[PDB]
Amino acid sequence: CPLMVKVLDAVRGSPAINVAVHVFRKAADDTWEPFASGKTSESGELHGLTTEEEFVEGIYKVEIDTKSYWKALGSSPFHEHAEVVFTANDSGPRRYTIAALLSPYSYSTTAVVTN
Amino acid sequence: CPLMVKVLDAVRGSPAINVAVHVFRKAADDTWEPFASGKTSESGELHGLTTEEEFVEGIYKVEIDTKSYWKALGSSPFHEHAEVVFTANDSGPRRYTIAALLSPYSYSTTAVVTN
Amino acid sequence: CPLMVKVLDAVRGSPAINVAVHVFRKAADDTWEPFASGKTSESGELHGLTTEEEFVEGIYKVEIDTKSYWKALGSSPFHEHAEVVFTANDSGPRRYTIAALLSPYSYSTTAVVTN
Amino acid sequence: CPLMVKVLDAVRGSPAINVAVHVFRKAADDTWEPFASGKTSESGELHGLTTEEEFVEGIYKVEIDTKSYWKALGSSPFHEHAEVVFTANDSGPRRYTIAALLSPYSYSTTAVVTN
Repeated sequence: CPLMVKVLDAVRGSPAINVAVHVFRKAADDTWEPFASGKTSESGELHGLTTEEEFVEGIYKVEIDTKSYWKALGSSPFHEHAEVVFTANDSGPRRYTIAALLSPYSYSTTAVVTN
Repeated sequence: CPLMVKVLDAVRGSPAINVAVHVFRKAADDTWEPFASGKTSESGELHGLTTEEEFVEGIYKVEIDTKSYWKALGSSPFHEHAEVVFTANDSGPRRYTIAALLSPYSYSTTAVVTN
Repeated sequence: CPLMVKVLDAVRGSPAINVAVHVFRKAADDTWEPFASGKTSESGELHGLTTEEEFVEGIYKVEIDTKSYWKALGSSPFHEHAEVVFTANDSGPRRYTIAALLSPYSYSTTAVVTN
Repeated sequence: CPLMVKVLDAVRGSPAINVAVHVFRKAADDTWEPFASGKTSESGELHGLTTEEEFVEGIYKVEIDTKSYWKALGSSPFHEHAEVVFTANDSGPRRYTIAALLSPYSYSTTAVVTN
């Protein structure tokens, strides 16, 4: 499992459960082509997205699409979408973990690359 | 000024200077149309991107080109850029400030929305 | 103004107003001595905490009372406060801005240091 | 294992290995008494800090003390110390995970409370 995604909720202090996550890979014409996707588990994780053979070097984008996730106050609803764009590089560690922390008007993301 | 961007560098503890910023607006056909762009000043701020008349209701994408910034400082960053998608002026005209905090393998973006 | 504090609210997308802030300086006997305190303005900023003469070299602790802030808004936060310890003016006098971003179960603090 | 701590490095994109972490519990006289401590593992985690019987309600502080951790540039070295103060509450989930993301002039922390 070369690519793992973990989503957390900064308002509730818990994993972000059952949230849709999409991964795209950039094509020669600069178009974003679907690569893998799924919904986070009860631990806020998404495993089995891809395989070592399929996850080659290139530019990828991880989009997190929350829907009716906050269900709370919010004058001027932001409808925020985390959009994490990175380059997969073979010259570094092989395992990638993309973590995202969500709030109504903010988000933070970190990459943990290991072997 | 209805749309401003401020960027900070967490490694050097300073404003992020001369960072390129691109703003897009989603079109009817679902494609991203260029809206405005510029570069941060010595204070890490970018003003004058648009006007009240031009900044209509819609879905916007703010892309901060962090890879170029880190590389210009001799670092090898993980992300291509720091990006956030949101809906603006859906409850009437508002002033938006997108504040970003950058590190080589992590970043955060927050929106300050006022009347 | 050599020491300023700015606080933002990630749930409401606005400055954090009327937040109490306490600053301490470590004494010779290893205890924390009160240094300065105040509350953020309508812009979420706190100026005039100290002067160049009073802000000597040392180890400082900035405590932002986030529990009181969240509770005053009807929320039940996780942390007692947002705190950070650092060494100031160890390379000569500098201007410091401590910027904090708050959510009920998470927070971040960053320092902008200029000449 | 009611209390777990995970530390990440935002500059290197990896777990923060072999870093000293201290946990204190506030006493009646408002003094901070040592409670548990250790050094992070190769996964940046610290398990076995305490037991369900020992981890009672109260105010706790998690201090992260990095030493010669950055070993890089840094005019006006911040010598930052993450200080996470929270109240353990029995009316909520039983398992606590305190996560911290470190940078030279900034840090972020989040609490994930589950059952």
